[PDB]
Amino acid sequence: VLSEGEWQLVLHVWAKVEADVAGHGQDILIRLFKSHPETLEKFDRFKHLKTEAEMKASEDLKKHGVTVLTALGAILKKKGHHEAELKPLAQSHATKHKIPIKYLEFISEAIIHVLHSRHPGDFGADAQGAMNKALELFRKDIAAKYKELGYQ
Ligand code: HEM
Repeated sequence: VLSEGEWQLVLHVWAKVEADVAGHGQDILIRLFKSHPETLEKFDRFKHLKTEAEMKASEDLKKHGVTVLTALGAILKKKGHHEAELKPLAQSHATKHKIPIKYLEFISEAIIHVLHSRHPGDFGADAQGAMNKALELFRKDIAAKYKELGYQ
């Protein structure tokens, strides 16, 4: 639904992220667990992490964070043509994990916040606008996909 130029802005940031997938990954997750602790319960496995440092220190978490961004990155470089990629994600989050759409709104926030913190000079209004939109297209697609699975 985005213009060619918005894609480029999106992808232009994405390239910075990609220079430190793991580091972004951790800030991203950690912010989420921090701004909305409830999301933390969906992780049977990270739920025992009581502090920031402890989160910062977890190999597992960090690993998990590369996984999330890898997948996310894969969709974004499809510039809207991402059915293939999107489908498998929706099935499990809908089926296995049960992540409500609100939860996606939360991670979406966490994303934009980390990028803005790390990449100011590359993350202005238009570029921040472009990323938002991108995150909305993904979330929209995901939601339809959820219903079709009989989730929401
Ligand atoms: C950008 C949005 C998201 C993307 C790209 C994403 C991506 C992934 C990927 C690629 C996996 C690996 C295998 C799987 O599909 O089960 C995963 C697993 C998982 N995701 Fe997400 N995720 C996102 C958002 C979330 C959110 C917001 C939550 C909960 C608040 C969540 C909960 C989980 C959990 C619990 C698992 C399995 C963890 C494990 O391996 O133990 N996901 N996610």
